[PDB]
Amino acid sequence: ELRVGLEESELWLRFKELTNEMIVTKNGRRMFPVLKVNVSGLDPNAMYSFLLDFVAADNHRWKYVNGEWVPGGKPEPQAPSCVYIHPDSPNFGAHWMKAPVSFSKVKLTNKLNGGGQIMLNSLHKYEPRIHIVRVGGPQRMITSHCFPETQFIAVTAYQNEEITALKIKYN
Ligand SMILES: CNC(=O)c1cccc2cc[nH]c12
Repeated sequence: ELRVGLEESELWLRFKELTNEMIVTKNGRRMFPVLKVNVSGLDPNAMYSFLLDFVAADNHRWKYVNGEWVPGGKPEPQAPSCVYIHPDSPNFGAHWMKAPVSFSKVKLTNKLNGGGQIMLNSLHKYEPRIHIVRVGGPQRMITSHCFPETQFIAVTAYQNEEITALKIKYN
């Protein structure tokens, strides 16, 4: 089997416990913490592209009320984010397996934007997800992995100061 783990899941779990928030901006704000993925069971000599995207974990708009997050009362079906291609893509099994795969450069925006940046729906909750796409071979293949530990709400500003505190402590 191809095996796909989360690096620094303990760091991530400290945020999940509080309800994680990622800042989103006109031009795009990078993520903290950064999604880092351990990957074994690739073909060292095969070709893979690493895709990242962001599934609306539910169909609700969220709001900060009496110091806690709660869902609105009007679900819209959510489209998944556009895909961000890891820049080491495409690359050999052995590249992706030799060190953790960092998506340190992904930028999250809330605006109708040019390129690079991934536009998210403000105040919706997102599950990060990666697609390992085997390329070059005669048969294209996809393996997808979601990361519950890395769930967050897209915010223009931090609401829970406890999150802000953690973001500065571990940055
Ligand atoms: C119903 N609308 C949407 O699903 C939507 C809106 C704005 C940004 C994103 C990113 C992914 N989906 C989005």
